[PDB]
This record gives sequence, C-alpha cells and structure tokens, in this order.
Amino acid sequence: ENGYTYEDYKNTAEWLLSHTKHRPQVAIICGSGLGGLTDKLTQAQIFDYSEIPNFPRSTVPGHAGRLVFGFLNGRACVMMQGRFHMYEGYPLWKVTFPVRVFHLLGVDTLVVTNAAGGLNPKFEVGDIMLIRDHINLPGFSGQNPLRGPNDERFGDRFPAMSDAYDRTMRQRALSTWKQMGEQRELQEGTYVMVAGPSFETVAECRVLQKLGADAVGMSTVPEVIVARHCGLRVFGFSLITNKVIMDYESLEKANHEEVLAAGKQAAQKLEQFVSILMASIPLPDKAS
Amino acid sequence: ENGYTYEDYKNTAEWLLSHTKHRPQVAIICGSGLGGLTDKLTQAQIFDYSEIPNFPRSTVPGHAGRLVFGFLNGRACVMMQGRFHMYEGYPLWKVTFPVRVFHLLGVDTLVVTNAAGGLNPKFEVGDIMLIRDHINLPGFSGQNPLRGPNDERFGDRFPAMSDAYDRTMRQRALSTWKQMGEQRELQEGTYVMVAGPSFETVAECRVLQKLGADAVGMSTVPEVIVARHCGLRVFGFSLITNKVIMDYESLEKANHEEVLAAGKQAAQKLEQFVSILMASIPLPDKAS
Amino acid sequence: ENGYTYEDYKNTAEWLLSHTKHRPQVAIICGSGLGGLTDKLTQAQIFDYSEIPNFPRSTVPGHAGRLVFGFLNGRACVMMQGRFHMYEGYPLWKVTFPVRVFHLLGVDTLVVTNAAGGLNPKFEVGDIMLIRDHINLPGFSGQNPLRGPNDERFGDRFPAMSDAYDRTMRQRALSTWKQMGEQRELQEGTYVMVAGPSFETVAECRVLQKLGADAVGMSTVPEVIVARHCGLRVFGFSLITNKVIMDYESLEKANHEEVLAAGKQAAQKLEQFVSILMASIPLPDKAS
Ligand SMILES: O=c1[nH]cnc2c([C@@H]3N[C@H](CO)[C@@H](O)[C@H]3O)c[nH]c12
Ligand SMILES: O=c1[nH]cnc2c([C@@H]3N[C@H](CO)[C@@H](O)[C@H]3O)c[nH]c12
Ligand SMILES: O=c1[nH]cnc2c([C@@H]3N[C@H](CO)[C@@H](O)[C@H]3O)c[nH]c12
Repeated sequence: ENGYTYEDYKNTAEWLLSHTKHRPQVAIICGSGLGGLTDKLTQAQIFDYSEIPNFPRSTVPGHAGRLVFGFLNGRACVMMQGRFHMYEGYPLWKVTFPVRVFHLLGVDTLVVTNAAGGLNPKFEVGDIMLIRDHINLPGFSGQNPLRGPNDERFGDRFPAMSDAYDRTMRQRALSTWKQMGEQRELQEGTYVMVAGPSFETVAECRVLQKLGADAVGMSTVPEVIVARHCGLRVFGFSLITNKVIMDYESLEKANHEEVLAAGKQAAQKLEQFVSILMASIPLPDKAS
Repeated sequence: ENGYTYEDYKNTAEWLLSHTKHRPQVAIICGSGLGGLTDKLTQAQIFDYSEIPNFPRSTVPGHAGRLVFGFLNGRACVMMQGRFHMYEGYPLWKVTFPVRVFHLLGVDTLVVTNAAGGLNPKFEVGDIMLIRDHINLPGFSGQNPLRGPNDERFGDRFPAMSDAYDRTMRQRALSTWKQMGEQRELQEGTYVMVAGPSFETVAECRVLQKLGADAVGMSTVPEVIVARHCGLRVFGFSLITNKVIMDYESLEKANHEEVLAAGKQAAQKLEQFVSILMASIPLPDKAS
Repeated sequence: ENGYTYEDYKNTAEWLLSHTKHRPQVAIICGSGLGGLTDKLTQAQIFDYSEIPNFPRSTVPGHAGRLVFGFLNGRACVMMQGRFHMYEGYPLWKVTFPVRVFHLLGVDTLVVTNAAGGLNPKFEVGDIMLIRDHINLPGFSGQNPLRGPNDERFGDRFPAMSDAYDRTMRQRALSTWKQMGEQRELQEGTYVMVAGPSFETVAECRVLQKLGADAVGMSTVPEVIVARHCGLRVFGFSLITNKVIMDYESLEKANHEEVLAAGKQAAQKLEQFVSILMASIPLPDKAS
C-alpha cells in the first residue's frame, strides 16, 4: 500500500478529472496483445503514464503503455494499455496504483484481461477463460498489494476475496458468449499468479495444476485484490496464449510467442467479447 | 534478522529489566481477542511498545498494543497484547523483535496464541487448536525472520523446526484439557501462515488444505521460528474464528467478524486454558 | 537484476580477465562440502570475492568463499568455493552476480552443486542426485533473480526454464556414472528451492514432497535461472546430506551435520564425478 499517500491518489485522480471531460465508470486493464481494445473507444483521450502526476512509467515499454479514456459499447471507460507487472521491478503498490486512482475517478467496475498459459488440459491456445477464482502465490508469501498500513478510505484491513470475481458478471459473460452464438465454449477457471519473468519448468507447471490452477500468468491478481478492497465490481478474462506441463518430451514448449496471435483473431475475439460485455455492466443510474 | 544489532536487543532488554522489578520466565503473545488474558496478571506492569527503546510501535492499533508484565498462575510472565504482523508493513525482523528481547529478559518459554480460519472440516468456530506443526509459506519464499547474517549469540545458522512445538507441552496441554473435564476435545493440527491482509479465496483455501494445513492465520510462525532459534520452549494455540474453503455457494463466508466471539467465551476459554497451563511450564528451578 | 548495471558486470569480467591469464569455459559453483573440488584444479589462481571489483563478499564465511581459476580434466574452469544464498541476506541479484560475470568471462557451461535434503524416500544420505528439474518457491512469489528491468544483452524478458538442465549433459552424466562402474545408481530428480535458513518442519517437508520435489535446498535455482537467461549450458548435482519428512517420531532428524561427510567420501565422490564429467562438456572448438 505505502509508497503513496491517500493524497497522492487524490492528486492524480483530481488531475485526470481536470484533464479529461471524461468520467470513467469502467476501467479496463488490457493484458498482452489485448491493447487493440483501445481501438474500439470513441471520444478517446490518451494519457501516457508518463504525463500523469504519480503514475508509474513503463520500465522500457512506455512505447506501449498508456491510459485511454473513451466510450466502449455504452460505458464510459478508461483503459490501461500495458499494465505493470511485479517482474518489471514495480513493487505491488505501484502495480496497483492505477486501480486506486480509477476508484477516485469514479470507476465502479474493473475488467482485467491477461495472457496466460493453459494448465487445464481442456484449454487450447486461443481459448478465453473467464476468471472464476485466483491463487495469489505472491500474496501467500508477503506480496499482497494491500500490505502496509490500511486506509479505511479505500477499504478494510482484511478484505474478503472469496467473492472477487463477480458471479453476476460471470453469469452475464457466459450468457453473452452463448448468445453470441459462439460455438467453442467460454472456459472458466482459477488463475494462478506467479511472479518471476522467467517461464515455468515442467515441475512447477505440475505444482500449479495440482494446486488447482487452470491458467498461470504474472499479473491480474494484485489489481483485482486492490480493486475489490476499493469495492469495485471485478471480473476478467484470460487469453490462453500457450499450453504447459509435460517432460514426456519438453523440447519446444509453444512459448508465448503465440503473442503473434495476440496480434491476431483470438485477441480480437476477446476484445470484442469484452466490448459486448459493456452492455452487461450495470449503469450507475440504477439501470433497473 | 538485520535492522537491529545484538546491542539493540541488549539495550532494550536491559531497559525493561531496569524498569520492571519483574523477571519474566514465560512470554505470551496474544492473538486477536485474546488480549484479555492480560486481565489475569497480578502485579501487572504495562509498557506501551511506544515506551520501550527499540520496540516497533503499532501501525494504528497502538491503542491495543502493549507489553504487560505480571504473574499468571505461578509463572512470571510478560504478555504482548497486540502482536505485529507482516501485513501491517513490519519486516519480519521487527515482527519477531519482541522474542529476541524476551530471550535477553530471561524468558525461557513462549506461548503463542492466534485467531485462525478452520481449514480442517472437523474444526468448528470457537474451537481451540493446539499447534502441533506449521507451514511457513512466507518463509519458503524468503520471508524467514532469520534471514540475514546469523548471530551465534542467539542461535545457529540453520536451526531445526521439525520439533518447534514442544511435545511435552503439547502432551501436558492435551492432558490439562482432559482433566479440565472439557468435553469438546482439544483439537491439534498444522497452522499454515499466510501473509497478506486480504482473506483467502476458495481456491487458495483449497491449496492450503491440500497442503495439509488445518488452520490459516497471518502470524505466529515468525515468532515461533525466532523463539526456537533462541532455544525457547515454544507451544501455542489457535482459536478458530471462522471456517473456510467452499464455492459450492461462497456468498457469506463467516468472515472473522466472529471476533465478536473473540470478545466472548471461546476467547475467554482459551485464556483460561492458557492460564491453567502455566502450572505445566517447568519452573527454571529444576522443578523436579 | 538491478543493483548492478551492465557496465558493472563488464568492469568485473574485464578486471578478472586482465588479472588471470585464464579464460574459463566452465564455471563450477560448489555447494557445501564440495569446495575441495578446487583441490583438483591445475594452474589454480585464487581470487577472494573480496578482491573482485563488484563481487559480493561473504557475510562471515569469506574465510571459505573464493573464486578459483584453473584446469579441471581438460576444461578451463572457474570455481566458486562458497556460493551466496538468499538466507544470508543477499538479494537474488547479488547471489547470481557471479553467473552474469562468468558469462562475460566467456564461460559457456555452469555446473551447479549443492547439499540437499532427501525428500524422495528412494534417496539415501550420501546419494548424488542429478538435477533434472527444479521448483523455484522463492521465484513463484517474487524472488526471481531476473526480476527488474531486463537486459537483452544478457537475455530475453521471459526466458524458458522448462529445459534448464541440459538433457544431453544429463544423459552423459548418467552414462559417465554407469561407465564409472558405479554400482549405486545416479539418482535424478527435481530440486525444490526453499529460502529461509531454518530447516523444514515435517509439515513443510510433506508439502515439498507432495509438490513432487525429490531434494530440498536453499540455493542453485537462482544461479541456474540467470545462467540459462545468459544462454549457458547448465546441469548440476545435489549431494543428499540428510533425509526428511516424518513426525511418526520426529526427534533426531539427521540434521545436515552430515556435513562431516561433506568433508568425506560422498562429497569426494561427487567431486570426482564432476571432474570426470568435464570430458563430457563440449569444447567450444566445435569438438565434433
Ligand atoms: O506460461 C506462462 N506463464 C506465466 N506467464 C505467462 C504469460 C503472460 N503473458 C505476457 C507474455 O507472455 C507476460 O507478461 C506473462 O505474464 C503468457 N504465458 C505464460
Ligand atoms: O480465514 C482466515 N485467514 C487468515 N487469517 C485469519 C485470521 C487472523 N485473525 C486476525 C483477525 O481476523 C488477523 O490478524 C488474522 O491473522 C482469522 N481468520 C483468518
Ligand atoms: O534438509 C535441508 N533443507 C534445506 N536445505 C538443506 C541443506 C543445504 N546445505 C547447506 C548446509 O546444510 C545449506 O546452505 C542448505 O542450503 C542441506 N540439507 C537441507
């Protein structure tokens, strides 16, 4: 939590607000290859992290990392193209800083997307997995973005996470997928967050799946945790980029280079699905 | 380990000693809702962390956190009302600082108490679980209070922990419980330490139980580790405050608010049990 | 990764090179009790960490920790007698610093040796386990030596580790062992890295084996990770020093003191095996 003071977040939200006529309701954190979602915004207004007052800049990828305000399928959004990861060096209170400010911007929902490895055998690369749960490996050890002294202005000391991924939004999504006439089913599973940048060995791959994880990635979990601490409605997707877990013959490993496809149709389909799902995010106007 | 120098601990123990006529033999670290145990001390002398020379102050809860010297059922004690946790921001060498000083005070036994979630289905909220073992999740990753350069004046480089929770004291306790005429049995199990302040998701809850943990909490393990490194006799209890692990329907989750009961009878019963157990802690006077 | 700049490593390799006529091809990191391997070098040239420009000094054991250049069974080597461990306080980018410099020295292979606990029941103390895989517990949580901003000059952002331990070198080794006429077989397994200096409890011992680890230690994994990031050929051995995992009666625990044997025949045999294996490390001269 530390590093930043409540006023820090307030000065950043206040600056954004005074700089964009936009008042975001939905915050979207695009995983790798999912940045083109920003292409769908109307009335887009871009802010390079760089420009925003206390916003962590990108460790190299700034030339990808930006904040885009606009409208997506009826919702006022703010998208984070190029999220921060623990592995780049950002302590978790920098990684999740955007979230805390989105909260002060007025954002009430956060849709997190990521590129993950398929641990569930059922999964196929290209698959989209609705996140129904997560295992926060960094959090178990101390790397919980909430670590440090708690600010009741954002939330409780011990926020529950057993209900992090909105059930309703997960039902809607599933329904949206069905009604889309999408044949291949919307997969659902537990995302296990792993830190380090290096990729998993077959042995680690096996602990991850025996732990009950369906997809492994290096992000999402921190942002979710602080979003939920904030009280935001959270739900997200995982784009399965590679498959993992076998030393029967572990030579080629379909290594994430499938990021070429992240600049392809699967990514595109997730972006579309996410865009259609805006219609399922309750308007703050009671929309009932 | 670092942050503090051996002389730091010595200056703190020396100050306490020169400030209390008391010479503690037993150190008791009260978990949440177990602070009323201090109410049982005779000849109580209170020290707010604040007042003690190198003692970490509380991140907000100072208004709960204090050190009380006194006598409990025949033993000269020093109780820590309101222990420190990793999640509040304290590096582990601050969390476990008290222990190192209790050691220099002359303390030879440490009874650790905590409020934990029931992972073992057998457990019921209100249950008291004698800690027979622990899984130090933060320790596996690097968060071991002993990390840093070792002081042979406190202990070895590689202290064993396979025998952390005194078997004798665990037998006595079990016997004390039986002889107390207590019907509901004294549960015994492995306490899994988890760091982060946010609560466990059903998926994490499942890794914890498949890992063989019976109770999950966010403390105890560090203090135990350094107590044992010090050579102190350690044994402890876990007050089961909530139950955990099911998404069959994971809406209400009996969230720790059962801390109301921590200001209730279950807490009270653990406090009493702990007090009766003083009679089972060998006097340094050879007491044979 | 941070703490050091690319130029740091370059200034250290450059200094070593300008200080030793030696041009190492093989780097050997000796685990505990395996330092006598340095006794096998011809044309040995010793450098105390202390003397090398940006080289982390030892937290106490400097009086053991040194870098020895020489020739071992046909290969130009550089040995690290007394490696660094997370538990001594070294952040992982100090622990693995040697590796990055060995790389700039021209080293293309790294043989890592360690002393580990036997989790696989098949193992017997004294046994040598060829590392076929690893589970990086510290890495899952954030302690990955690669954490921080990536230097493409050393390697990729997301290096794969599924193929860390050279299969060929693991075949050769196995063959070398067979041809040595060694009766007791060369064990092979997954090494699980655990951080903290304190030893495992029976409960932790059980999570480690249910996780599929065969041997537990507190090193190797970081060095391997950065070696592989560097592109070096990595393979290694684990000398089983103690056995672990049972509370049926967990009193004496064959605690690592078997390090007496680390100054004995088992250690000696690993040192010999490692020395014979030099003949199996491809010469850079295309050696075909
Ligand atoms: O197999 C995998 N393990 C861990 N992370 C990833 C990813 C995620 N996608 C991004 C590109 O690989 C990267 O930031 C990482 O978090 C794809 N496949 C895997
Ligand atoms: O389900 C649980 N998971 C992790 N910790 C706790 C606790 C412990 N009790 C205190 C109040 O919930 C808090 O400091 C935490 O360490 C009670 N229930 C749980
Ligand atoms: O049972 C064990 N658990 C963890 N490490 C070790 C070791 C390793 N050997 C060294 C001496 O015990 C020490 O640095 C540690 O990493 C031997 N046995 C065990």
